Amino acid sequence: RRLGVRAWVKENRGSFQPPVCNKLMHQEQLKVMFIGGPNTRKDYHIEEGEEVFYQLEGDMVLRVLEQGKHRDVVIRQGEIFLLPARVPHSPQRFANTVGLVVERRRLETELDGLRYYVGDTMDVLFEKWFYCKDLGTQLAPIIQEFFSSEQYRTGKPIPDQLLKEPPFPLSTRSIMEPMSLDAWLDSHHRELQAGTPLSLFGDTYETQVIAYGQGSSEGLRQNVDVWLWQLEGSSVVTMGGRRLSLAPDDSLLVLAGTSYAWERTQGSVALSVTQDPACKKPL
Ligand SMILES: [Zn+2]
Repeated sequence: RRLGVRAWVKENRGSFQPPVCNKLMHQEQLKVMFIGGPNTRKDYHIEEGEEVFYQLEGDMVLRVLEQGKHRDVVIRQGEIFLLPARVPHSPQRFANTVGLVVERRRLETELDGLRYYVGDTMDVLFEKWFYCKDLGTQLAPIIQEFFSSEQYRTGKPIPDQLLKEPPFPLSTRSIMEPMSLDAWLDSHHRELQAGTPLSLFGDTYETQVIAYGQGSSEGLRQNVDVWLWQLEGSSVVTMGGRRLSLAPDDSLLVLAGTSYAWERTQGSVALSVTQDPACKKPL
């Protein structure tokens, strides 16, 4: 069950380049995916859940539509960033890079969208909305459809092929600045090692990425998955009658409906990643 993150990336190296630049490490309630390049594109993904971006190897550019403006969000190696719900985003990836993206299984009620815009404007050229189960797989025919369309050929939209309005309001939020994960962890070393687990992004998001130093934790049975990633030092997770030693860079997925006990050593640093749909933000 324990997976060394860079060891898993090495074993699956060939997956992080064209034609399919991604491989899911975990694919149940929590989608833990690793993506490579090159992949330069104009499609904008829209979803009701949030997306955690971390650059393991090399840099990437996340193009976003923020408060009526086009913005390029540069995410450098070692940087972490959280995208809120319903923000249109277009990830740009380069050769020999590896990024981690964390997203969640959609609720039966949630719709995903894919949009292409007219030139550099906010006018929609082409769009398709769908119920997402396996994103990359469902996106491929929509993209092929776009490249075969009158819309792509002419650069002009077909009004009858556009929705009157999106199925939900698009985000009105200001987009955060990506931050160095290591710099953030070192700056909060005193609070972390005093036994205070800390949320990287706070309570205004559904997602909870929490940093832990030395201490004890009890994981209760939840209807959501939890991904643990040991960054520095070691810890021990007691789960399903087994004691699993997490060495530096080891990760463990705690499946929904499983309880655990976590014992972290002095000077150790680890993360937990949770995207509980019950924590979805209103408005
Ligand atoms: Zn996305």
